[PDB]
Parts: sequence; C-alpha cells; structure tokens
Amino acid sequence: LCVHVRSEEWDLMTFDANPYDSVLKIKEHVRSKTKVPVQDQVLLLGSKILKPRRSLSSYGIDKEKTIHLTLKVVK
Repeated sequence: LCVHVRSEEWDLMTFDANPYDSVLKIKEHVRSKTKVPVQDQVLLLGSKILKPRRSLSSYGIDKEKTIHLTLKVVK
C-alpha cells in the first residue's frame, strides 16, 4: 500500500516490508544509531517516538487502505 507523513517531508513513504523481519527497523535505530548522534529520520505517533516506519495494527483492518501518520527529520 502507501503511507503518508506529516511535517516537512522530502520523500514520501510506502507500506511494504522486505523478506527478513520487522524487528530490523527497531534494531537499526539501536545498531550504531542510538550510540551515534544524528537521527536523520525520526517518527512520532500518539505523543511518542516510533522507531520503525509503521507498527500499529491497532485499528483491525484487513483491506487495502492508506494511512496518515506524523514524521519529522533532524540533523
């Protein structure tokens, strides 16, 4: 599908996942990313900081639908 991001975004985002896992996104922000300053891409969702690009399934939909979330960029 495709996913949309609020703020000043310079490229759009898309709802897709590569044939590994989804833990690679949260672990990528820790593996040389939490230890070094410079976030390059930060994500936010319900007053908290998100580490992947999408990880909610809170709505319970199983149909092809787009989504709109908030994202920002620093350094």
